[PDB]
Amino acid sequence: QSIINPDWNFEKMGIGGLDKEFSDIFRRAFASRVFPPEIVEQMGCKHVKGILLYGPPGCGKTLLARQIGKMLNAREPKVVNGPEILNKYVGESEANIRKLFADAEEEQRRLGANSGLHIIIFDEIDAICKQRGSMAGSTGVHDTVVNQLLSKIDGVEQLNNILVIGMTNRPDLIDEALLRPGRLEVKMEIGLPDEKGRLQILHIHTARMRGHQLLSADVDIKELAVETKNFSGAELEGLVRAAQSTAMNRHIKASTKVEVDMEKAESLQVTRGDFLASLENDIKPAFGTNQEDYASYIMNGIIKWGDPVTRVLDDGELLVQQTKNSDRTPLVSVLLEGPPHSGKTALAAKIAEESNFPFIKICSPDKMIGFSETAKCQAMKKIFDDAYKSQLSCVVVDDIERLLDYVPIGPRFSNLVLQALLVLLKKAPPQGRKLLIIGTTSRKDVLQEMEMLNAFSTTIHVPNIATGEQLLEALELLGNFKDKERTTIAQQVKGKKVWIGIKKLLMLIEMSLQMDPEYRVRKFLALLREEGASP
Amino acid sequence: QEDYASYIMNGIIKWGDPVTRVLDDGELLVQQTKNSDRTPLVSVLLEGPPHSGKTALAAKIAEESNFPFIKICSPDKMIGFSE
Amino acid sequence: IDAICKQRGSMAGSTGVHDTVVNQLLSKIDGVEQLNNILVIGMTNRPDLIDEALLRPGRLEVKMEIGLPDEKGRLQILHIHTA
Ligand SMILES: Nc1ncnc2c1ncn2[C@@H]1O[C@H](COP(=O)(O)OP(=O)(O)OP(=O)(O)O)[C@@H](O)[C@H]1O
Ligand SMILES: Nc1ncnc2c1ncn2[C@@H]1O[C@H](COP(=O)(O)OP(=O)(O)OP(=O)(O)O)[C@@H](O)[C@H]1O
Ligand SMILES: Nc1ncnc2c1ncn2[C@@H]1O[C@H](COP(=O)(O)OP(=O)(O)OP(=O)(O)O)[C@@H](O)[C@H]1O
Repeated sequence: QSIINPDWNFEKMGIGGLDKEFSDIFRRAFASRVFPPEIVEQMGCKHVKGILLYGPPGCGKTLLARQIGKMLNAREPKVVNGPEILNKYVGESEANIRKLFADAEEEQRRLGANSGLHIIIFDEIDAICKQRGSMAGSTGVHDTVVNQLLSKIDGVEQLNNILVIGMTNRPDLIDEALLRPGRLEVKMEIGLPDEKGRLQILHIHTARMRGHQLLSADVDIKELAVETKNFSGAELEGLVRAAQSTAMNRHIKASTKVEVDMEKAESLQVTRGDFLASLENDIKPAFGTNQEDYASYIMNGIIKWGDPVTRVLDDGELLVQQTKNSDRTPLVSVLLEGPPHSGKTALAAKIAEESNFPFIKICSPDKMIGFSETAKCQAMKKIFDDAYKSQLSCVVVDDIERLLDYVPIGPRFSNLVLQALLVLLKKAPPQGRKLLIIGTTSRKDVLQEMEMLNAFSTTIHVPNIATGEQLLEALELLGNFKDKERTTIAQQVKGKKVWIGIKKLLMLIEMSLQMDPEYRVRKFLALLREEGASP
Repeated sequence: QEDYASYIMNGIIKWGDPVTRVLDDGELLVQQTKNSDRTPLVSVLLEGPPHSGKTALAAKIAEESNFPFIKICSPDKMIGFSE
Repeated sequence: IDAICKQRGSMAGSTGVHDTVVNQLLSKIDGVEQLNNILVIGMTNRPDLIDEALLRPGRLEVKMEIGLPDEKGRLQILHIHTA
């Protein structure tokens, strides 16, 4: 009797974007159980009896496990859902574990080489397979169970009709001894799909629904696939479900009571509008970008009041192009510096947005109020680790000076964060990927003295307003003072020089605007004069 | 109103122009924060020689704000607290 | 053997049976009575955690340390498996 079911077919499986992993798993697990036993005996080998999987949440682990379990024409697979074998009475946990393998042992001793096949699923293997303490005083809560499992999987007796599978999210906590090639040999990683993977996933989760004419011709599947970038597997299904629900909700109503129409429900259709709506406000990707942060950092937009803003943007674009289409330098960093209130964070955010990378994350101290240095180091480590799971990335560090906890008195600061950032600004990403880091600051000399400028590859300068003409141009662009007052103000500022940042100009304008209609110009001039220059 | 009754122990007496000047500059900031849209956050710092009566004027300005939420954070409710 | 045999006076969390087990094994392996047809073999990954009283001469004398082979060993290992 063949191991595989007579009618099994790959297309019925319903899996997309994991062809290579499935092929390798098949090759390493089942290839030896397909040809007649004579050749297998001649080669004198033993079948593998272990598998493992891991990855980030929502990638299709349980689905693959269940599919592989169903793919075999044998007994019904057992199941264990995390700590479901623990017990309070002494020694019962080990007896429970042993009970699982009794059937396989009996089968082997009875029928020998023609025995059947059995499967098991230690789902959440991490729950009861933590590393042994290996030290007196650190007795583990679950140690006898681990020892019993290790003994049974490969002990004084041999078995060749078993197969174990595991799934977890922390592959670095499993006991070391349980990962040698004799017990758990084949282990694979499940990652985020690619464009073709997303297309396949959307196609599989739509084929059926197209059977009964439930799709208008306005749905361009290729456009929908290309639009959604770096989406986990589950989120595509979530989007489709939400779109279907919102499309169906229009025919139904309720409010005071509940009722349903019967003359319109037979012409149900789903169009691209509902899809768009939901895509916008329904599913919030986890490894992507959203306009909320940009709206929070670009609150007042960007205005081209002179030449430097264009040069800065061009330099940013050049750096982005270099990192994107280069291979000898997979790590380039740029440091933005300038006087206070010069408006430097907004330019960084604009560059990051316009870069058009799949993944963008902003690490700012706003979310770390009152933390201890250990928490800050952990957060930075987590963010940088997360940034290592994409073919293109970009990270922005905001207000470095406030991150180091600097204070001129003493001076004082936190050394651990500085050491972590210094080590973390030279760690090349995993081979075959790219990265880009953009920083900001308001005190260049301090960093130059702490021996930090040898870690950054370049540097840009963001100046202030330098001449009355640029101030007048900015005022006109904002559109607050009209021509009549513009002439009077210009007649004054034109014959001198100014030194102010745009943010301070906005605040000054706002403060001035609160006075009487015909007293605004005088107070504005007085405030501008009192501001001073202080070169 | 208990907090205001506590931090203002003897009311306010106008002994000269500076009191009027301060109370008139406070309302300007209040109106700016209430009517503006390009600046949702505004801050002001009061300073003067010791024993000049700053807290009283601050409390009076806050009360005259007429805002629907006024909480005063003082250092006398955390005696013995750690950082 | 490490699972059952540990240093006496450590695992005291409702230890209904563990120290009694180890004491009984100590007594049985070599007590007032003597035998001449018993042979005890033990495999462990943590040599330094076993009880010293079980390491005395007459109970467990032979102690061998299995290590990684060398080039010659690798040669023999790969020759045996492919014959
Ligand atoms: N390639 C895929 N094609 C279709 N559906 C997929 C795919 N990958 C994952 N899924 C979806 O995964 C869902 C089941 O959740 P899943 O088992 O993937 O979560 P998980 O990764 O196991 O999460 P956890 O981290 O908690 O273990 C199903 O709805 C299934 O449609
Ligand atoms: N053309 C422009 N260039 C720069 N900033 C602009 C421009 N137009 C408007 N702005 C405003 O300038 C503000 C400057 O940003 P932000 O408030 O972070 O100040 P900053 O001076 O960069 O920071 P810091 O106070 O840390 O020195 C941005 O919020 C943006 O709204
Ligand atoms: N017009 C006034 N302006 C200010 N304070 C006044 C006025 N009239 C009376 N006072 C009294 O001033 C006192 C000031 O008390 P408070 O402890 O707040 O002083 P302070 O000088 O602001 O504080 P500190 O002692 O911390 O320097 C109030 O108790 C109030 O009784």
